[PDB]
Amino acid sequence: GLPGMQNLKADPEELFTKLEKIGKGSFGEVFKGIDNRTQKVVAIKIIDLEEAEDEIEDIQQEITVLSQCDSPYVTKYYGSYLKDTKLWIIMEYLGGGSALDLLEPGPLDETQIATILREILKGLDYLHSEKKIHRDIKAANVLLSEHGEVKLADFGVAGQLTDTQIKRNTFVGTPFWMAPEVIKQSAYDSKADIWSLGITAIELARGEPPHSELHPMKVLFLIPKNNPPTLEGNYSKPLKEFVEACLNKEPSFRPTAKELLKHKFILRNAKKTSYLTELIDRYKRWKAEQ
Ligand SMILES: Cn1cc(-c2c[nH]c3ncnc(N4CCOCC4)c23)cn1
Repeated sequence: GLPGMQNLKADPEELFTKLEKIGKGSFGEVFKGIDNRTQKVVAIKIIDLEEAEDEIEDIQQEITVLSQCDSPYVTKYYGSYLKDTKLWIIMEYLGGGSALDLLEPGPLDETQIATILREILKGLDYLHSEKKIHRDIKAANVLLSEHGEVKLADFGVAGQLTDTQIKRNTFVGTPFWMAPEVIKQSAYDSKADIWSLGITAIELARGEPPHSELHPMKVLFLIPKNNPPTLEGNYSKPLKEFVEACLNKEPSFRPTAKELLKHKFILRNAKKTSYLTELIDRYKRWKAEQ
């Protein structure tokens, strides 16, 4: 069965006050909501199961993976409720928004980049130690709380490694952030997330990943064919080296998340997450215009 699936007499329309749409996730739309018993804000992903076919296997896999994570770096899963044909997935609400949204008022400085990457690395180190592969690491899937806490979201394509299945070969992810071995469907592991982290580092520095102006079909030949992307522009030598470390075509040449937590870029520039409230406040003020 479905982990965290609640009783069918539990009416989620009664238990939760469904508010405004806040975005989209894998399989459905995400709404801001209120838990009517505690009055805490939650994120609610609603999936129309009637509108799905050969996607339910993937929906169940997402819920299974989320239910298995217990980390301050991964969005918490509170349970699932079925209302007629709609599945309500209750998740932790992160009021600072995605790192992608936070880039809107303008560029990040290197302290902000290093802080966000360090927290992503904490999440990846947790997942990889649990033999899990996120497979969709990008700034849109990096969420911040109102206090500046950074967490990984969207386990829609997450993979599980076992003692009998040491590697995966499925073609999954978002083209621009995909590792060459994933695109080529070669046997891959946690190192694919290290490549996606390198692309996310470029995205946090420049605002977009490499080849962002090209059609995603073109990048399916460009990524395996071309030398890896590099970070171009007036950025620190440690930041450019952090990017190059992640973005090696040879997966065994990429460091682990644990090793990257000790990279000179991180150690010299990262600061407390509480400082990221300045970034959230900037986005709030910028939105208070538009
Ligand atoms: C990709 N993804 C993020 C969540 C999610 C969980 N908690 C949230 N709190 C606040 N905002 C969110 N997002 C905002 C962006 O769109 C999507 C929902 C979320 C789910 N999937």
